[PDB]
Amino acid sequence: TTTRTERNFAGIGDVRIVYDVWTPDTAPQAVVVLAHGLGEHARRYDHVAQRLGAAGLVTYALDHRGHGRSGGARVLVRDISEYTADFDTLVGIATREYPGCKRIVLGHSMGGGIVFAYGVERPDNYDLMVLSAPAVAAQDLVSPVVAVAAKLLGVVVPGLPVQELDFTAISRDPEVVQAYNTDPLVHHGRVPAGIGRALLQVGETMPRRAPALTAPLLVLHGTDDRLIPIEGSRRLVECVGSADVQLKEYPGLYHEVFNEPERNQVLDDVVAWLTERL
Repeated sequence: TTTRTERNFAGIGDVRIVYDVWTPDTAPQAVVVLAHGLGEHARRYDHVAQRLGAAGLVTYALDHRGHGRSGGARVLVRDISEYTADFDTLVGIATREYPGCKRIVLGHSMGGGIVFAYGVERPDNYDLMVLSAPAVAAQDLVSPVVAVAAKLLGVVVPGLPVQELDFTAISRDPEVVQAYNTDPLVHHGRVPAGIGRALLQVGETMPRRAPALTAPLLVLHGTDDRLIPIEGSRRLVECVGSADVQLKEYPGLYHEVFNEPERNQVLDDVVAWLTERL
């Protein structure tokens, strides 16, 4: 049994950041710091924390600024460092609360871009990294027109919409799409210029930032992901410095491998990979 506690901290700019702490009834084996993606929130991850908790892992999961229960204007960010600062604050909380535990940083989609960016900025500050369909090559996802728009407007007008998103691509389970579409806490609008620029910051410098990743890395990616082409992940595992790196491709899964029908196998793979590296 894994028990959820809700807490908050002051993120950068005094924005109120809400986060969950999931704690199991076994001696802590490691802490997991988890970053969700664009327009969603940490309560879309209840089942991931419960499965991690069954392996004795304590999961910390924040609602990014502008998401979920956290403060700030919805999906507003002006620089990638806003997201990574707040992620770093939560890493510190978990580090002070469970010293002597290994530290796993886990991120999906935009959260995967945030965790990669954090990781190359602080290569020595975590032990294991796990990325679900990481958004590390957004420049391959937007047109040249969208790219210049985001790069020129993302600091002055970070809420300006630049890019539509196909939400039916997040999962091939209709119930998952429907649950996303009816969630009053998720973003149903377009991709804003702010997040676009912030993700472009990550993508443009990924090939030379990545050799600074030394810690072990696991990447998960569905082959039918039409939100983030799997090719991006293949390219990332070639650029990372880490010798212990694997890409697990799941044939036929859509973008959110953790919400797909096969999610229990995906999570079984994650738990196995993590458990044997503690």
